[PDB]
Amino acid sequence: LTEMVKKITTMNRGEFRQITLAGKTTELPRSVIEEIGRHKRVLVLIPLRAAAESVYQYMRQKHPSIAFNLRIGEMKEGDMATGITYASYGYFCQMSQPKLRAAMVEYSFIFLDEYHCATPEQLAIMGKIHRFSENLRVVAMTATGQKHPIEEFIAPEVMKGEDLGSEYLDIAGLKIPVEEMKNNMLVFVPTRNMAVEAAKKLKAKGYNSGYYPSNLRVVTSQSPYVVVATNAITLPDLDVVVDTGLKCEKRIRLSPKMPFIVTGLKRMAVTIGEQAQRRGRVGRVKPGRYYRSQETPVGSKDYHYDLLQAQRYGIEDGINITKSFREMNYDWSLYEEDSLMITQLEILNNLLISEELPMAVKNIMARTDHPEPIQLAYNSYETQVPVLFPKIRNGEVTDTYDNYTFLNARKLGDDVPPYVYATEDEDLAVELLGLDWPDPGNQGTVEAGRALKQVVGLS
Repeated sequence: LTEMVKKITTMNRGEFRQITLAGKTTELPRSVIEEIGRHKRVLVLIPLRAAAESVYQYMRQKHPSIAFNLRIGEMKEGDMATGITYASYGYFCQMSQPKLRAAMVEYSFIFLDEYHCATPEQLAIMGKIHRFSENLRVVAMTATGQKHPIEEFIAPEVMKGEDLGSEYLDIAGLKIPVEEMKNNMLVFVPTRNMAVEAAKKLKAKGYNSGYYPSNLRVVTSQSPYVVVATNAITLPDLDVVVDTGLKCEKRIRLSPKMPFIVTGLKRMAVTIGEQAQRRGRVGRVKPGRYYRSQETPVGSKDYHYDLLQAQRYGIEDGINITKSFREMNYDWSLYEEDSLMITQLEILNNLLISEELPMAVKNIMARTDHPEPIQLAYNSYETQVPVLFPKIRNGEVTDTYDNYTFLNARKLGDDVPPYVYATEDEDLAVELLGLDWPDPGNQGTVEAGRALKQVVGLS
């Protein structure tokens, strides 16, 4: 739209704008560049590398009159490319704060696409560029298809040992009318284990069930079908959706007792948006039915675990990513905030960067397949030796261990390490084995804990 372009094109350096109107990532920057001029540099940040590639490919074909650039690999030295530059946020994560600023200042406009995804690279770049925001023109964009009526239902929860008539059946803990099994059903469940258990039970009852891609084609090719899936992106002639309203997602637990940081998957409610995408699977080609649990959706994505992961990208430059997030969010108002949480996270982020990271640790983090390398960085403040904790199966300690590369790790044994950062399954092992986590062993960790106690107190 013309008015929006006029508004963005008149922005002065140091200004920020938030847009919701869904052309977006394609037609909005295109219109802006045609207005500002073809030779002016315009940057469009996209979360996924493959997504950035897709747009670049599409746009260069569609508009030959405008120049397009793709930035998803290695750093282009002295990059001065003229058209619209489509880049991943991770592309800019490679650069030092001075280098990043030098690069960023050259673009006339910077477009932040799909900021609601809140990936660690995304959170780090937003916080980092905001540091020199006075020098930029930043535009944050978001998009926050039913052709037939959707009938909505609240399915009651099936109680343990409840005897449903010949009229109802258990669909992932929800009481669904049996007459619904004559239709094409999609069931949303939080876990992979539940998708398999729900599918296998329905198959045993005689239903054409499958779980979640080529091995679903055998199910979906015959109707009626029932497909049990976790949060996903074919499903022909879909009639009904059964939504558990739940998802499995990483979460953080902050405490003044060490380990101060505890992370892992936890079952939680989906967001309003997620629920809308789940209900949106029906009413597209024919009428639909949507059965939801009594579970209330949350308003927004919990970015805390990703914020903690983002902190890594500020280590080399000695930047506190949480402080940067907070300062940025104040000016830009993109995300909801939990002030106690951000405070705690900032106290720990100061610890993370309080000292130069040991070369040994720096080198392990670079090469390891370990899913949370930041754990190594935080723990370096107390220990240099990574510890292999026994794996938890069902709710019991086993003799299985995760084998991550380049760790030079040691088995837990009876020796609990002084971890600053632990996983839910590491903490569980400690408790199940009747062992205790050590208390802070140095001024740094001691004061960090004292500061944490203090905040939870004034909370």
